[PDB]
Amino acid sequence: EQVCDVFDIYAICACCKVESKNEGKKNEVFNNYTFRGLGNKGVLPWKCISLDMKYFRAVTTYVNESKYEKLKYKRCKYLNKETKKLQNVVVMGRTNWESIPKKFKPLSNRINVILSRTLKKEDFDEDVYIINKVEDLIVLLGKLNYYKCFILGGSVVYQEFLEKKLIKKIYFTRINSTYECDVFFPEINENEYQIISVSDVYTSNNTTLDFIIYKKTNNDDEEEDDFVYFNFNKNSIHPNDFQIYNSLKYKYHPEYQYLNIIYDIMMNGNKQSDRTGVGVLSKFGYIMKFDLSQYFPLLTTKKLFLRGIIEELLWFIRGETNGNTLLNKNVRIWEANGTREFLDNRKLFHREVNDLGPIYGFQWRHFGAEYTNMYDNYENKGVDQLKNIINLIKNDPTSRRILLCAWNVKDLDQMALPPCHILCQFYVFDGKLSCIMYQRSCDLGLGVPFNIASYSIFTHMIAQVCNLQPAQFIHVLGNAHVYNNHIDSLKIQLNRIPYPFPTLKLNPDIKNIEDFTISDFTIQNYVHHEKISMDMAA
Amino acid sequence: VCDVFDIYAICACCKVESGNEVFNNYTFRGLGNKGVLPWKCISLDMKYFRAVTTYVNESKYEKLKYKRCKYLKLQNVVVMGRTNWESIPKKFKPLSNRINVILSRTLKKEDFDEDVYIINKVEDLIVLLGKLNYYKCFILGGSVVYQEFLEKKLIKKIYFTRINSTYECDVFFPEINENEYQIISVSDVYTSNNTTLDFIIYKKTNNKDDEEEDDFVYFNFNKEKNSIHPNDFQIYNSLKYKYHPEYQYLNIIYDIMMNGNKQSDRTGVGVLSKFGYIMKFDLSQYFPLLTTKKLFLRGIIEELLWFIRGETNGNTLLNKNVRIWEANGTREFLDNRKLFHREVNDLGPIYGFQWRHFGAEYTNMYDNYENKGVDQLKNIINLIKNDPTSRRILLCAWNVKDLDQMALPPCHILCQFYVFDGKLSCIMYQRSCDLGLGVPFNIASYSIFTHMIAQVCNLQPAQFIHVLGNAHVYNNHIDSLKIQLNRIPYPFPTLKLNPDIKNIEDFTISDFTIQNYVHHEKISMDMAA
Ligand SMILES: NC(=O)C1=CN([C@@H]2O[C@H](COP(=O)(O)OP(=O)(O)OC[C@H]3O[C@@H](n4cnc5c(N)ncnc54)[C@H](OP(=O)(O)O)[C@@H]3O)[C@@H](O)[C@H]2O)C=CC1
Ligand SMILES: NC(=O)C1=CN([C@@H]2O[C@H](COP(=O)(O)OP(=O)(O)OC[C@H]3O[C@@H](n4cnc5c(N)ncnc54)[C@H](OP(=O)(O)O)[C@@H]3O)[C@@H](O)[C@H]2O)C=CC1
Ligand SMILES: Cc1nc(N)nc(N)c1OCCCOc1cc(Cl)c(Cl)cc1Cl
Ligand SMILES: Cc1nc(N)nc(N)c1OCCCOc1cc(Cl)c(Cl)cc1Cl
Repeated sequence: EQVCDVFDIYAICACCKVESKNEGKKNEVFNNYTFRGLGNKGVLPWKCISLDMKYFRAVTTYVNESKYEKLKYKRCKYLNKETKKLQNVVVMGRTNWESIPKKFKPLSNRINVILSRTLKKEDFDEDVYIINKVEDLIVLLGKLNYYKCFILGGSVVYQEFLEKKLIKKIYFTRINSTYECDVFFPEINENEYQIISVSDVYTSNNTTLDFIIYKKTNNDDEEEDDFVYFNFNKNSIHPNDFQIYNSLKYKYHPEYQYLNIIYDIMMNGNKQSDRTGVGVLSKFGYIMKFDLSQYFPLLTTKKLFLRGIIEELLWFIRGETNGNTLLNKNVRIWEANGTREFLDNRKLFHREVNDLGPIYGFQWRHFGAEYTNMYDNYENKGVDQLKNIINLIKNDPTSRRILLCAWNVKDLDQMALPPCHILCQFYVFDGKLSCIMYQRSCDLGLGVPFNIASYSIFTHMIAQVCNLQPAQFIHVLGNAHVYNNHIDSLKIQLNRIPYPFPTLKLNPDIKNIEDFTISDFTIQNYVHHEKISMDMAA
Repeated sequence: VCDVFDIYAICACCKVESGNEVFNNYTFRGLGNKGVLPWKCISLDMKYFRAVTTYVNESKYEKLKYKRCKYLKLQNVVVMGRTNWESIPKKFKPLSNRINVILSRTLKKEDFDEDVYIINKVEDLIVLLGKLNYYKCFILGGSVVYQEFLEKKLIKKIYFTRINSTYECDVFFPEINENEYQIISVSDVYTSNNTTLDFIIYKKTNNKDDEEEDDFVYFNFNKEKNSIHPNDFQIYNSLKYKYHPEYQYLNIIYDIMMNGNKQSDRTGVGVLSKFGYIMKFDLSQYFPLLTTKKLFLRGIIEELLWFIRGETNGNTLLNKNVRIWEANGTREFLDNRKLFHREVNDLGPIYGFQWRHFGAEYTNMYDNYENKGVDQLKNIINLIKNDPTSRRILLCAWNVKDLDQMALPPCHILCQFYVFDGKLSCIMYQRSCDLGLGVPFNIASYSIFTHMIAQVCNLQPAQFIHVLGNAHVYNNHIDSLKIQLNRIPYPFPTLKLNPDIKNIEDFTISDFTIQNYVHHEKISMDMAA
């Protein structure tokens, strides 16, 4: 029995990102050591992240009474002993202690302990224990009645507790912003500690953050029976391939909505072939939800560029169907569907190369108008859906008819291809806008991460020009499939741990949906793993 | 008394041949016929029975050995009547892995061996259970065994299989006093041997690592509603396991009632609403016709047959006493739609028109539209038979161009189909869902449609997946939904189609039969007049 398990000694910290160099930091690398800034100038690097404070307080103050008698027995056995409100103990480097504002001290409902050489009990007015050696802390825990013991930091205090192998778990807040720092959390050794849980992502005081838990690596109840009774009733891909993924206990990060779908398709999907030969695995009907008020959901388990998909979005809004516009901005999302061959194979022998036909943009601005060619002038022809939904959101917000629909049955065969994203339904409550997008056909490997981002942005754009705040983006998948030759790559991705999401900012001067331009969009604090080739062949 | 020795009954009860029929828990009471079981094989019940009576947990025994002695290879005790035993096929006797026990008089240990037990009277088993080292004790019954054991109040849990079909029977399970026992769990619904069934669990009433368990609390540090009370949902909350598919609809009602946003609507009524729910029903296992209130299906089938005809004439339905579209077809309703030049009950280019003629120009409800617009319905049928893995098998009612001409825009946006291994699944997207009156009907409708489409395409139905956009409960529906929430569902009915019908246009009202619909009594959602 080691000292850490017996005495239930844990660390808890909060780390931001810190100011590196600008010599090629458009394309920089990220890892766990990305978040490492602990202090600056004897205080915290940031003003107030109240949600972290709330977390910190709740963890360090939470005790479970019933669980104690069994810890009150474990510790006693270790020290050779037989067997008013239970409190946790918290330990602080002296400098850490000085940094805390007076009105917070001693930390309420906790047994305060302070590490110091240069100071002694006489230097303190407060109900606190002073100790001058780590060893004395162990001696003290021996004597006291407590639930858990949390090391509250000091990088010095952190360093010495890790290297003595005293920390059973690190409760770690990732603060997804950059600040000046002079003090840093020790680099965690991946062989000594592994992440086992990952929380939801939140925003607090203008930054996203999540909370992760590292664990030390070792290298009534009648109704519990009823559960077994009621449980009395394909692809054998290999366990080990999901070592990391399957080791996590809590996968609460929103990116897991995506990743669990992949997992599900890999384990349970249906083997099917296209009329061609390319094999997929597929399943029918999934849903993901995303809280746009808390983060922007750009996947972090691989790198995504957003310029293209933003250009495509602006191109939809202008009602364009001319692929050349996109190619001239070096965006090739639609190149393949615009070739002479692709159009001929679509029986559009009379369609000019890159004239995509009555697709999205056209349906959004001119539904029902007779498509001629990509250069025609369609103004006041067809139904301006975009305008009407913006008008409904503004003037009739309780409407259950706020739908934007790409799927024009009549023009389907004239489109280079039918829309993958069928429709958008909007919802308004309490000055907040939510949006369901229904997608009939979903390539999970490449399509889906881009599609989540596109419609997230669109919700922001619509909300803003209607003076509302974005709320939920809800993505419905009909035929959801993975390409067989993406399997190895998705395997890799599925074992990366997500990072806290970035945030999206829109120029606030833009007040009509038609008036956005590319430089009106900024992603801030995109932290992400390395880019992946989905087929390992190119 | 019973709490200590862990004595439970386990049964299976079908419905009995009875010359308005009322349903309650007593509806399921058929135990046996001619000294045999009323039904032939029901293989899933035999699997449940074997699994429950055999299963043991050794790491939970010490707690019970502690309990029993104080008061004074681990297996379970199984107890039956003589008649009961003399009907089990010998190739199953002795009951593999179970302390076999018989409660008889006429015979004793002078006939059969000592490894198998035989006992004298009711309170000659308790005595025999001190002597014994066993997990739990199951009364496999026989009518009188059950009877006398419930009589003496020696039963803690009844594990009760509801067989949702009717057979001739000579013996019945006794009435269970619902003041003495209550249901705390209800399972998923299943099809076995041409019948649906579920498994419920009765409980006697009380009427006088841990590392990660903490970590769970932390992740909850930030957790967060409406003027609905707790004690009104007594029965609903007092259930531990709610695996019956009907809870997919009821849980949504609960969620909107607890967490719904207050809104006043189109007319000024009051609704609670949320946005985005999903439900899934396994059509190969049952027909999802709600059981916690009475539903009628003639009208909705006629609406569907009307849609398939491509009809937009509301008078066709009114002449059959299908009044679903009545209010939408009145002079006054259409004038308020700015449809001053539309004949009454001419609903415009709605569903039928869209499914058979999307894109054609609408004139009036009497015109001939033959070969005008796209026949979506014909097209999706061809895709299903000839290109089953297509991801474009969709039937879309929402014609943006025609919306304003419709009496009202479709509540039911679209249907997507999916085919794999001879089976057909369907997703229906619904933009606006009146959870109280509308959605129970909507579920039945597209379920039936999915059957119709599968059959004409030579496939088996698989899943109906209902996606809900704006999901709302009417405020004046609240009291009734509360009553409904505390009702326990019954096993679902089945839908039979006439197997002769092989083309989508050939169905008639007489080609549809609902079987074994067991249901609670009718509720009026608006409890006013
Ligand atoms: N964001 C976060 O999660 C956290 C941030 N912080 C920040 O970090 C900074 C402080 O970190 P740091 O400079 O490392 O200071 P520390 O809190 O680590 O304090 C170090 C001091 O504590 C005492 N001490 C440490 N180890 C021993 C030992 N075992 N025996 C006796 N005394 C010991 C000594 O006190 P003495 O000088 O009296 O001899 C030493 O100088 C501040 O900016 C603070 O705001 C702190 C905690 C958490
Ligand atoms: N569907 C289901 O869940 C089940 C159905 N069954 C069916 O039930 C039918 C049998 O029911 P039924 O005959 O009414 O009941 P039993 O099978 O329990 O048979 C009753 C017999 O048990 C003995 N017995 C009853 N009370 C006592 C007592 N106080 N002390 C000692 N012995 C007693 C008597 O046998 P003796 O002559 O020796 O005195 C009596 O004749 C069968 O057809 C069987 O298939 C059986 C179990 C479960
Ligand atoms: C803030 C924090 N957050 C996390 N997740 N872990 C910590 N150890 C931590 O530090 C706890 C000790 C410092 O406490 C404070 C410091 C300052 Cl500067 C202020 Cl203003 C308030 C408190 Cl409580
Ligand atoms: C089958 C069953 N299922 C449940 N759920 N409970 C029972 N008591 C039960 O009866 C078990 C005792 C009767 O057993 C049999 C009777 C006949 Cl007739 C045959 Cl063929 C086979 C068995 Cl096992």
